[PDB]
Amino acid sequence: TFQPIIFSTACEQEGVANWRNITEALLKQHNVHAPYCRFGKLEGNFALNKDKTSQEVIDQLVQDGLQFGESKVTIKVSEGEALSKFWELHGRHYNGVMEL
Repeated sequence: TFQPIIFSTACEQEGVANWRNITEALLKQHNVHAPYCRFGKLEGNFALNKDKTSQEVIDQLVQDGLQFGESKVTIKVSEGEALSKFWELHGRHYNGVMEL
């Protein structure tokens, strides 16, 4: 029943990042723990806990994004209407990852 704050990511090049790498990168670089992470071909998403999400982290995430060598991955904050849309469209994906 948990609905964490959702963030979206996009890469400049394919193969620069993966769901595993992003989770490790996100943790180390921002010192935050993600309950959910999924990556597609060139883009992906991740979540953070409301208790483990701060404004300072959110500003940091968008501004600095995630660094993968010489490639940079941008981060976008999904909230409100965007968050509701994510749950509807990606609800099955979210559940599947959380179950694993």
